[PDB]
Amino acid sequence: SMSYTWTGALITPCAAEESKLPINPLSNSLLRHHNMVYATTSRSASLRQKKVTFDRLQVLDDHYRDVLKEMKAKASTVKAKLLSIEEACKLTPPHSAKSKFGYGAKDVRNLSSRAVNHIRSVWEDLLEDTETPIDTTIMAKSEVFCVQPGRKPARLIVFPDLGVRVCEKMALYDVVSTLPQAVMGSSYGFQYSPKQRVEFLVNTWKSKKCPMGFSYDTRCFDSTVTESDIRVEESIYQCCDLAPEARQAIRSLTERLYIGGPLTNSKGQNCGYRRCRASGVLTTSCGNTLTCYLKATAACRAAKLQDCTMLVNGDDLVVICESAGTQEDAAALRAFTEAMTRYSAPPGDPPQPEYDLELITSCSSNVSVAHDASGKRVYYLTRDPTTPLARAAWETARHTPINSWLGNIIMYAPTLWARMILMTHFFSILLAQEQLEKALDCQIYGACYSIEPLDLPQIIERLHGLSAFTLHSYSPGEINRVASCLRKLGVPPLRTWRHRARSVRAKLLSQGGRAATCGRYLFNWAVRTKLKLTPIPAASQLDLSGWFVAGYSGGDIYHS
Ligand SMILES: NC(=O)c1cccc(Oc2ccc3c(c2)c(=O)ncn3Cc2c(F)cc(F)cc2F)c1C(F)(F)F
Ligand SMILES: [Mg+2]
Repeated sequence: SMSYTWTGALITPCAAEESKLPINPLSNSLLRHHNMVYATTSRSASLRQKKVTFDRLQVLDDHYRDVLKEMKAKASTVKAKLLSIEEACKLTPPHSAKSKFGYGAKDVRNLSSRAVNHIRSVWEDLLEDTETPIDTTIMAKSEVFCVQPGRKPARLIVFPDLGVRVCEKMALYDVVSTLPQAVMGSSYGFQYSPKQRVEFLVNTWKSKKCPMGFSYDTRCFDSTVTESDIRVEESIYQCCDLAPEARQAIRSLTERLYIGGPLTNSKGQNCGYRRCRASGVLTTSCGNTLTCYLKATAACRAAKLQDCTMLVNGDDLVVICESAGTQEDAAALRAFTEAMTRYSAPPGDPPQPEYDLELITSCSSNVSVAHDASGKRVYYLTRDPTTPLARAAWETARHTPINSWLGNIIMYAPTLWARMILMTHFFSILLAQEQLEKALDCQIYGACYSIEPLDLPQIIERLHGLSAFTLHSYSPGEINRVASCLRKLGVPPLRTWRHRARSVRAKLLSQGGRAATCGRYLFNWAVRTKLKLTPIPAASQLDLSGWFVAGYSGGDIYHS
């Protein structure tokens, strides 16, 4: 069927949309070519709609069914708990979109009588009505990027009302938080911190006689998800031990929301119908991961690829297997794509066989290689720094809800660019404004987390280890990329940052306390007479468990 059907009503913005990087003194410090940075707006919605709208072709086979059963079998071991209204309410981000029924996230988190009362009726309605399509809002997503030799048309997010969202959590939070791992095991990507992901990719790579890997980019995965895919996804959830009300809720949510439903713009106009995966629901991440995993695993058997290890993060897929030879691999890969195309997962860019782990891009990142104080090779996760930097500038010139830069510093603490540029730039600003103590919100695998800048040293050592503060001698490949990026964006070169870091480090050291700790560990690369960095006491006191359990992008989740 058609992924989408449009009435003609436009995807409207519910507020003024900013698309250009303002000429700000502070942003200008980080990057000079401000005209290269842009934010997508609803003005590009039609370009997207045309890209995501098409008929889906899907032919299933024996391999798909075999793998599906294997998956359900693991699923049968899961026992999911039905969250309470209070629990699910406590998971709602403070900035979440208000309900059109007289309340907002604030009232939800405060267990406001009005909110709760409405959440109850919505739930009661899910238990009674198994058919009525639940309404959803469609908005153009506002994201920041750098221009390219044109521009990316805004992505379209689709999400139901606040009430329904709390209800999703009640019935499915525990499930989407535990089922993926139980089913895919080591292959489930959101369970790993950046360090563990590299570990897994490196060990997996070395477990092959002669490794061959490739990333598989599905063309607009969300609109390639069929009603069949979503029901198959429910059949997997249905294998869990569920409370009676949770089973019905899931059965209803599937038919009324997850498989499709009416689309409404910000003005209340009927935009069209959706027959594919909505981006703004709680099951989006789990569902896509399961679907991507299922199709890929069946495609591997069908394609004759040997000993295929999957690492799946939602629609993002990486595959590592036993090479069978250059020509045999090219053939096998093409066969893999045909199987995937039949499973309704056509490729965007044709996949290419890789024989060098550092050449595979998954989750926009890749495994590189540097050295620690001792001088031994240390693997770590990195990526092209264009977008992170572009967004850093943006978030520097404008008050933005989520600070992707803070999230990038954490996820990419050991990289050349995050340490040399992100930490320097931001700490410098925070110190100049005396905000080193204000906690900031950021995201990790979709979930919102409140973090204090001064705590970064602990978090980094904990997530990455001490080597993140001593890495050096990066690969020529990683260096070239950072170099080109800076050249392209008009970002000051190494020397400029070192001088700035040397200044910040000193200023932080003079403040003592946690700030001094920031200056000693974060900026140890700036000095000649380096300090002897030892494990930070409070690092062992840290509990970053809930940080890397599952993916929640689009799920509207907040881990307090
Ligand atoms: N084009 C440039 O501006 C430019 C010019 C010369 C070199 C260069 O790469 C660099 C810069 C510093 C480097 C290395 C490579 C390295 O391999 N090994 C060590 N240091 C010191 C260093 C470090 F260990 C970590 C850190 F967090 C900042 C640092 F300073 C660059 C760049 F953009 F970083 F890629
Ligand atoms: Mg974990």
